Amino acid sequence: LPNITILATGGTIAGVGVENLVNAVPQLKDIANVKGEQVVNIGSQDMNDNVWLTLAKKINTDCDKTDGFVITHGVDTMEETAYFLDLTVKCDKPVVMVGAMRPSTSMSADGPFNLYNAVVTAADKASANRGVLVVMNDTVLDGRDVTTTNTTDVATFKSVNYGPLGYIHNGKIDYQRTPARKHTSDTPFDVSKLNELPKVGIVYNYANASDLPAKALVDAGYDGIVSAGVGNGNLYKSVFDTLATAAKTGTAVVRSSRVPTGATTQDAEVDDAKYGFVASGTLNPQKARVLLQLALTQTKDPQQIQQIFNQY
Amino acid sequence: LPNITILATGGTIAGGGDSATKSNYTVGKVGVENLVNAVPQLKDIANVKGEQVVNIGSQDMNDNVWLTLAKKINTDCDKTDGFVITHGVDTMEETAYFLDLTVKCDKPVVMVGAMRPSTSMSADGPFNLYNAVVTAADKASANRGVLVVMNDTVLDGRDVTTTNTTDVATFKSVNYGPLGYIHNGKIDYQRTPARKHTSDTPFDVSKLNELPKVGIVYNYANASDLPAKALVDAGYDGIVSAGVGNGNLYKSVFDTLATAAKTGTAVVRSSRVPTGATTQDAEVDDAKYGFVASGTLNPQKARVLLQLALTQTKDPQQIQQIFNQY
Amino acid sequence: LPNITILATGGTIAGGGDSATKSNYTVGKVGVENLVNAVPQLKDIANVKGEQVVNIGSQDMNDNVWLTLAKKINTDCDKTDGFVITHGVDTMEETAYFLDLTVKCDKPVVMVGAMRPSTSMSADGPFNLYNAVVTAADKASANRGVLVVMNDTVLDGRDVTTTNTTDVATFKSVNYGPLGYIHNGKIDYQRTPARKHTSDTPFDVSKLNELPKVGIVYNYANASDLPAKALVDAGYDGIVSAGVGNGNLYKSVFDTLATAAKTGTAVVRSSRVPTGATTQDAEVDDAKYGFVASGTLNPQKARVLLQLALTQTKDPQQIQQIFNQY
Amino acid sequence: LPNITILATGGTIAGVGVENLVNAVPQLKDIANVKGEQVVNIGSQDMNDNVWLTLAKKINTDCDKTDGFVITHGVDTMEETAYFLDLTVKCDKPVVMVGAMRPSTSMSADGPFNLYNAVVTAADKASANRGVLVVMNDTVLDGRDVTTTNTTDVATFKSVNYGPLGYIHNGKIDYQRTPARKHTSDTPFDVSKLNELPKVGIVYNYANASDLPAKALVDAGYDGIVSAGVGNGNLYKSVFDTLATAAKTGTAVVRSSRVPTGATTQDAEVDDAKYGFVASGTLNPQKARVLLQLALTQTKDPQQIQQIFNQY
Ligand SMILES: NC(=O)C[C@H](N)C(=O)O
Ligand SMILES: NC(=O)C[C@H](N)C(=O)O
Ligand SMILES: NC(=O)C[C@H](N)C(=O)O
Ligand SMILES: NC(=O)C[C@H](N)C(=O)O
Repeated sequence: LPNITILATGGTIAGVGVENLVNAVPQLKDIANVKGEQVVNIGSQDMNDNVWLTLAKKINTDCDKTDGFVITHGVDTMEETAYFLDLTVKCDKPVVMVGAMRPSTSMSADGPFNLYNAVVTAADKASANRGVLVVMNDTVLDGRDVTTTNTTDVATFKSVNYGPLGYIHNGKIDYQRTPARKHTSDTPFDVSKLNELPKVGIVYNYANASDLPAKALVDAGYDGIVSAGVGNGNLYKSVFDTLATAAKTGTAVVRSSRVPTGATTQDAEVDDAKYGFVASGTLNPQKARVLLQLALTQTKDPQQIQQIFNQY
Repeated sequence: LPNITILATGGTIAGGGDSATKSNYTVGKVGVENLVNAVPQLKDIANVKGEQVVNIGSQDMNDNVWLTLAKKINTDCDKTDGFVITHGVDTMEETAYFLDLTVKCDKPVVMVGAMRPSTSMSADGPFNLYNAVVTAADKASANRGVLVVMNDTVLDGRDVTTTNTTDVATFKSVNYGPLGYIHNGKIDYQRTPARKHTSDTPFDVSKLNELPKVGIVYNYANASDLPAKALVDAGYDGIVSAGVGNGNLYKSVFDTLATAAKTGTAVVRSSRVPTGATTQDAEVDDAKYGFVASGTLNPQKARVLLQLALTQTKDPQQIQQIFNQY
Repeated sequence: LPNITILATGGTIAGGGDSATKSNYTVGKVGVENLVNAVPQLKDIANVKGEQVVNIGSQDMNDNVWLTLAKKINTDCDKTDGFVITHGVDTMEETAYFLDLTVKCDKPVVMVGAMRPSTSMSADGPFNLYNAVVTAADKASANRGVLVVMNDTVLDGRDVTTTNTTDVATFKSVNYGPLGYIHNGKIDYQRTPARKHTSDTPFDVSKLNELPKVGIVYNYANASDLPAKALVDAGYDGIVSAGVGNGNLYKSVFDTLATAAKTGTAVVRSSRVPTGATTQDAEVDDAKYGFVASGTLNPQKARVLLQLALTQTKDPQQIQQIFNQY
Repeated sequence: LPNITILATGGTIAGVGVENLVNAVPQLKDIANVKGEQVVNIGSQDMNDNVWLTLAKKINTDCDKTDGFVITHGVDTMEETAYFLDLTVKCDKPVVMVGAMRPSTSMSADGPFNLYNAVVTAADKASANRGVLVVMNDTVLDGRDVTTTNTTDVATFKSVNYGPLGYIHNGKIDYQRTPARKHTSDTPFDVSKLNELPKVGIVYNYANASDLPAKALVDAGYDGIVSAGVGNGNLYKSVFDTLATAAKTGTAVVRSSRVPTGATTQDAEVDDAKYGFVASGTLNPQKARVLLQLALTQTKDPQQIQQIFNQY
């Protein structure tokens, strides 16, 4: 039976230490030797760069000691941690993230079977070499495209652009897809010696939007700003003016969208070359922030940033 | 054949590029007359009249165009049988809801856009506008609030949003579904919004020169509190949170918003999550902090309503009650 | 606390397997009392009473269970404040619509199922049933027709269907959306079905011992006409076509159905396509052949209505008019 | 510029010969040398085995004469032809199917740009080795999973289980996925010498369903029957009884579902080994019919049929 390490970070799946959780699902012993370590115990709305860094290091450092990783984490920023670990983890062994929408004590709590199926996925050899995974609602989702789609539904997690990698039925996975975008040990991002990441903020666009949020980030010397644009990554005029000024001033600018699916493209309404802006593609704003932070460890150059956004 | 007024505002529907097959295009360049004349069949369903109100990309929509549209619709109500408003897609969901809460005209107001410019191959704008006219002319379209018609579908202004960056099918009422489907110039209406709209709302914009100041702040891991603070220092009347999950906030964003709320800033919790209500009675004690839960309203839509709530009242429990009725 | 009657019929909600973590299970084995007692919190919201009506997999649902449910609900109307019906998922969409057209009780009838057996880990049945009771007890649930409650969502019997073979989230009203969302035992209703239901329909099953014979035939490339013919030779009163695309038929299926229609068999065009109306005025001249277009009704749902239409009339244009009002 | 062959079969995209169509889109000359041949001119509701066979042969025979194939076809059975060609085509060069929901003369007709983008996809070298494709509404969809989802919407075609392969913007495709299931020249199906296919019918399940359709197919000596089950491929009792009898009597039986997504699984309510039935997986009934017809050219054995359903 495979050796599987659970790294606990909190969330509503624990709404409680790694011990209790493991012990709540005695059927885990049917599929793996499960060992639990507590990294943190927080609601994922308070997820931060330091936790990210703790996790990337710990997985990379403990890779040879285990056959796989499950990370119990909150729902709220799961999609952001999944893609961070997707781009920084060097281990070629499965890393599977899982949470829950209802707590342990609620009617029809989703946590137990979620965990069961996260382990089935971490323990399956066919799960290797597909990047960092999220396993929720009987489904295996790549860490790049996965996002939460509904505020309360157990079925919230979806790969809303390119679809899931496979479905889990009766402790078995039929994989039919793997992400093409370069991930894990095919990426230049090496975070083993870093104690902090470049400062990247997100600003929202909408009608009559103020430029003040964007200005406060420029004023604070932020390394990057991600625009959550309207439509195909468009920007309200005040916001566009402030970011056209930040881009040439040592603040990288990534155009993403608040629209929940589809790529922000080049060649639409925004002359990106002319402003020194980067189009995020299908990366949603919080996702773009992950990749922007990590592109800034390698380079401050807009054109080389765009290339990274085109490859990872 | 009924009398329909097109109030044009721009958008990609009025967009042009130099090639039918390149994606590059510019917005707010083509006038209403060209739109009207690119749909030769409109004569069969209505006596159409265009007026260019502005000509912009909806990325640059703003309170003053809103005030201009509402007062214009309300003033001209008795000169026409219905309105179509051609408009960009990017903030269509915002304008549609603003109008849904402010038009007192009891004739259909139907917005419409296109995802491909008017120059492009298989441009979606021509049949979309045909279909917004059908809808505007249909007696059964009355008393449903303000509408958006795109891709053969009639959608209510409250729930409607854009779901994809390029897809002609982008416009969907993602929580409660469409009102009716359009086929052969006819509509099968199976729904009407329950929430109060139009002449059932207390909001009266007829003498308003401006709208209260409301900003939107985003939540994510390691979120800066600087955007929230910039809005607070500027004396904003309201702030909407685009929370994570069920309307949750990063600690530092939370702290800045709680303080603001004690000084009398209206603070609404919404969500960056694209479907589902930001609910009361979850991880935030709203009554403790003086916050308001947005319900199914996404952040840009909560802003519309919060701005309008702030013209009536500054009391958090009254703003809550408004966000439960409208 | 209101009085709620559970009428149990089986389903996976009443399903059991030998392991919590294997997928193998058997249906119609566990009685209503076990269901009720697996939701210890039901005492807080209603005085629940169970009656086992049958105990089957809904794969084996049939006209006689339909007639039994409708007459039972209609007879007992004044003994209770509402009904929950626990039922399999597989044909829930069919039973729900049959009831939606036949119940004359003006108290909520709410069906409910589960996608995992009651034995399984994180079984969905317990909270689903909790939530069908909330809904059945809610005054605002009245006058909406017959309902299905699953995965925190209240759905109308007409549009509701199962969209995935295993997903707990399978139940969706795919054309017109849900009626309301359930959170913390409360509902925000934003819609009601427009189509006529319950005490507004002419269908009266109270003295009926059986239902007219209606079969469903599938279309695909190279389709055999033998299924259509087997139904015609057996003297079926109606045949529903699960057409390709917008309700289109393979030539040989078409030919068999046209003939049947001239001899007085009712023939309804529906579609195997999972959303969108089978429309009039497309590639089939319905008036020419004496066929009826199903609208948004999928084939199994057109069957429900066709069977009921056939108790009133055999005239194709009257069957059309029924499929446009109900 | 690549050489691209358009094979015309009809449909509403031509609602008209291959000549007119090509000529309707003069911008085709920007991306390819386009040559058109007329195979048939029918509404795809009348698609049949003979057309399928004509197409598989013609593509396989003309492979070395061109750089790619676009097939203009009706919407109604596009998904069935795509998977047939997916499993029989031996050419390693792109085969792209396209149709339209509105005719040439309608407001905002979708045909012209649909065709434009089908050619962009047939002409792109990155499109090779992904199987038979369907390109509709700016999207590239694998032929196995693609299905029509709405009766009238231009956006009807979707890969509703595993998602699309890529999106087309400004004449370029960002591919992020490829089907894992074996296709084209990785399949044993060889149709070069066949003038007919095994007789396979489809029966529908629902409440109070008659066994007569199923019996009429057994009585006619059909090689296979596909059940469009309820839920996870369940069968009404009368239908179950008739098919339990056909399965041991020289009529292969495949359990599929009328439910528009998800796999029909083994290990649920139906003891498949015991009845000699095959679970279709994610193959919907009309799709299962394609694979069932072609599995019957190799074998009549239920257990070896199931294996093929597990691999292609
Ligand atoms: N269900 C959850 O996990 C929500 C919680 N706020 C978290 O993200 O930690
Ligand atoms: N499709 C569109 O109309 C997008 C455009 N930027 C607008 O909103 O004006
Ligand atoms: N999930 C379920 O309930 C499926 C079961 N076969 C039924 O419909 O009874
Ligand atoms: N739009 C279409 O292509 C429908 C037509 N009946 C066909 O499949 O040939």
